Amino acid sequence: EAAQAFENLANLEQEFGKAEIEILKKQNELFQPLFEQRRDILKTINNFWVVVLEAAGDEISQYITPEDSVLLEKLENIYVERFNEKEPRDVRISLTFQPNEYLQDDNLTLVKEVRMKEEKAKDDEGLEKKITKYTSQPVDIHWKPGKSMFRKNKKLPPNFFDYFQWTGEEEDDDFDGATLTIFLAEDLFPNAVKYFTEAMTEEASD
Amino acid sequence: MEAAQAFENLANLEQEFGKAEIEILKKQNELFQPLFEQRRDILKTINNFWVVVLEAAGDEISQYITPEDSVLLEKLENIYVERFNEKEPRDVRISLTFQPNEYLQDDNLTLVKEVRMKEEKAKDDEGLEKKITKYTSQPVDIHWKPGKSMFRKNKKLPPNFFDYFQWTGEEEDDDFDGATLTIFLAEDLFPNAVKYFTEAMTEEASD
Repeated sequence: EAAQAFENLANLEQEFGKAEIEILKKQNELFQPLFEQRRDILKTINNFWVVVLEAAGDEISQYITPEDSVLLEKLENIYVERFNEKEPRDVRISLTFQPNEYLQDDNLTLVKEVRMKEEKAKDDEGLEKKITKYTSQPVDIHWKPGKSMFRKNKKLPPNFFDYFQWTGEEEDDDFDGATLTIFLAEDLFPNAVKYFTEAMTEEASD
Repeated sequence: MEAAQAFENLANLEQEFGKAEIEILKKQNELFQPLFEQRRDILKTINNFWVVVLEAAGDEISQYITPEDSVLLEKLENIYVERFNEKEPRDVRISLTFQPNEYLQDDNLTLVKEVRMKEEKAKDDEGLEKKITKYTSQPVDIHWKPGKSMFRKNKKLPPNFFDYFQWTGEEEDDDFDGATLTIFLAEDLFPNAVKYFTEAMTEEASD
């Protein structure tokens, strides 16, 4: 009865998937007003987000050059919105900057929209397999003259702002934007105050 | 400017996040528990389901699984994770049900680990309290057959998978991170078990 068991498991997986979306929607509906209120507070705390970004671990620091770091000193807020009603896992990530030497004033909010799609591809046996793909349109940033931080092309080591050019649509790119999206949306953004408070306690200890 | 007010307002908000999280965990348990129960009755019929899952779920588990562990786990018929404390959805009862085997006495074929939570405060070096979540658990005595105990007796041996049952979370000396394993089992391995099994069953050879 292996055949009947596995067919029943596949039916049940569909019900797990519907429950999961239901829970994610409920979670977003409860957390959304709290993240909005928190956003308005964090906007007043200078250098809050650069402290958080530098305390979050290798997942972020692997990308941060010290030129990244001086621009991030002007970062005023990170906000993560689950903007897609049918898919709670889609995120729109907004980085709001104060005026600075890298960005034109008309592009002080950098907005990245990442969409999550369950797709299918045949393996070497010939069977379809379910894969989760995160994809995103590239974001043109209106850099001030000579201050771009987009890679000329995809051999030079990536810095943090190359994320805005990551699309997820190239089995050629070395920049793992899916893992960075998940880290930003599920770890760094929800735990930001803890990261900041821990970094402050930690740095005054020395 | 006005940082004292900002950080006081953030602390009030953290309390509301905490209450929201508990509500979401309760809702999650009420939606998923009946599906985990139906799934449990199916999985008991599938040979080697859980040993394959344990070995395919990533380094967090496989760092503990030795070949002697693995032979016993072939007899594992089911893993179940129950959020048994209605007011604290994060407490878990993790049950491993075995078929008769050469390691466990027949009167001890279900291994039950209960892991509870303490939200507690500890002083940092300045003297301020900090909120920490601690997992703790009673040690579980297992009735091993002669010569087949899989408990280490001291800390020169690296812990193996069954050392989890002796982990208490109450010891500063410990190298065994049972809290991270508890969270992994309850939130990653158990909800995703069929996917892990199916991916293992579709793995290709290395040559």
